[PDB]
Amino acid sequence: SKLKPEVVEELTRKTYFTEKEVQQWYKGFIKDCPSGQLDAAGFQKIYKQFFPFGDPTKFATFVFNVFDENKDGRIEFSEFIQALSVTSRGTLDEKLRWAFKLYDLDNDGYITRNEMLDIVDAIYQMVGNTLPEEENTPEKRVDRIFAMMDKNADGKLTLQEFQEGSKADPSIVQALSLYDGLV
Ligand SMILES: [Ca+2]
Ligand SMILES: [Ca+2]
Ligand SMILES: [Ca+2]
Ligand code: NA
Repeated sequence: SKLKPEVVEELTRKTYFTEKEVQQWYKGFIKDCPSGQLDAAGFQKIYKQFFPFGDPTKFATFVFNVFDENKDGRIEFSEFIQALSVTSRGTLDEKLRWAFKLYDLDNDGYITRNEMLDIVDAIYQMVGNTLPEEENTPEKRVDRIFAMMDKNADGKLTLQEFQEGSKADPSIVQALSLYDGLV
């Protein structure tokens, strides 16, 4: 199955991929999702493929919701390739804007402790028996992040607090500096 020329052209101009790369990703996408419409269950499936033994089910749902840009309940190829482009090849600022969207569950422009607790709980569930005290619970992790990033101590992180606090921490910068998962 191949992408219509005018479609690959558009997706090439909107992502950090070449035309060949867009075509290769379309083929992988379809081999796995012949309908071209990825549902949350088949998304959760794929994360298990990458992260067996743990329980990525909740984290996969949160990630699915960011991929599902128009909030229609399915991931189509245009959403898939754009989310891949930013998460794997975006600049630091673009990656941090995308991560903010992940944590901001209700899309109101802030990340609250509870929202972040929900995501970090979900991450801890995914990894699990795959840590130091001071960071052995999602609660301790969220406390550390808010200590570092919540500059006006109001229990919320704005985009700018999240971006600057992330750029201050070398481990985070290291995680966001990957290109295709390689630095
Ligand atoms: Ca969608
Ligand atoms: Ca929010
Ligand atoms: Ca704040
Ligand atoms: Na291009």
